[PDB]
Amino acid sequence: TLNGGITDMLTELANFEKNVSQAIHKYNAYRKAASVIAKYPHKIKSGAEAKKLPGVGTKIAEKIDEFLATGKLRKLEKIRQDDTSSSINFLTRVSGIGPSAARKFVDEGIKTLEDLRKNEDKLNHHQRIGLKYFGDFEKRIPREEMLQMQDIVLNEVKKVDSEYIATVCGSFRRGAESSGDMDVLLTHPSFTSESTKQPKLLHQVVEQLQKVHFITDTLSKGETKFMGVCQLPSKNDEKEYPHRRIDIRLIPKDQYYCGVLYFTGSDIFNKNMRAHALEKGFTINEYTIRPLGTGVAGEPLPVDSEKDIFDYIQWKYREPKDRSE
DNA sequence: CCGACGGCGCATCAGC
DNA sequence: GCTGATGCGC
DNA sequence: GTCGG
Ligand SMILES: Nc1nc(=O)n([C@H]2C[C@H](O)[C@@H](COP(=O)(O)OP(=O)(O)OP(=O)(O)O)O2)cc1C=O
Ligand SMILES: [Ca+2]
Ligand SMILES: [Ca+2]
Ligand SMILES: [Cl-]
Ligand code: NA
Ligand code: NA
Repeated sequence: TLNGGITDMLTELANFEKNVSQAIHKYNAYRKAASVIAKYPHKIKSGAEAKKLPGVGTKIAEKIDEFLATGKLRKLEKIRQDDTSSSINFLTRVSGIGPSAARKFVDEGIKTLEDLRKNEDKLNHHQRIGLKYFGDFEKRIPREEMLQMQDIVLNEVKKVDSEYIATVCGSFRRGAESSGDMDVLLTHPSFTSESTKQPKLLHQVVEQLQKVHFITDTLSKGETKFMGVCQLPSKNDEKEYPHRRIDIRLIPKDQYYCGVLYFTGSDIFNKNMRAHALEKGFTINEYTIRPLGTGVAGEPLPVDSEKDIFDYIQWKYREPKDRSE
């Protein structure tokens, strides 16, 4: 963690711009700079040494100069003191409360955790579940627990239909020792880019996972994305495991590699790769890679591997463990 | 200097 | 009810 | 906030 101070500071500036300012491009800009600094294999000794990185320009260079000299950033010392900025930042930590709803609660005087618990009737369903598990969701999942969650998920899916393949992606597939939550990619041969030969393909799996008391709450559910809550079984006289966020994404079976690339991330890796893809005249989503001609997407190029996606844009292959940008 | 910034699923809302 | 925009999430 | 054209 050679430049942890700097990247914490940038992440905190990024969170401010997203949550308070509602400036999503400064948020991405700060997070890109944070990202490029975190992989820099030297202890940064000045801002001008940092401005040499792509994504670090003049404003951030000055902030890194200030931070190296004093150990803090007055722009951030002030944000920390503004009670309104601090209240809005706190409320966005509840899942389903975003920058707009956070600023709306503050106008009403709902600014603290006790205020939300007294005003549950002002929360939609997602927000209510986010409040319900606010502290559990703050906790990280050790890989050992993700391994048990994987075993349960894969075994329960095989009981529904042995032709399902479920793949755990996200930071787990990149090899992190701990994860924010669980992300499961789901395929079945009945669902392709050409046909849906069976309805309820995601519902049945969700239903089955609810039946064994693994999934405990539904934040949102449609025909290809589930977002909810799960929890490992505990033993006799044992404290319960914290409840965990789980996302299941059903993806057409012939689009697996584009989906698994998407769902392995990281989010910033996906941003840099899809940005670079544009520069090479392609567009990438979780289904296909397509050429650009007028700037309009052409037809899906053939993809047989994650590597074929990298090839098209003239990137050497990067294993999942080296995509934690 | 300036346009452009990755791409999309689900929930909710306005307007018809 | 649908359609498109907005909010919030991955 | 940053950057390539
Ligand atoms: N904006 C995003 N764009 C993306 O393409 N994604 C893709 C890439 C991610 O890896 C994956 C899962 O999302 P998650 O939020 O779970 O990220 P993880 O990488 O798994 O990190 P932890 O769970 O905190 O360990 O979805 C996520 C975004 C979220 O902000
Ligand atoms: Ca995750
Ligand atoms: Ca997730
Ligand atoms: Cl597509
Ligand atoms: Na730079
Ligand atoms: Na939130």
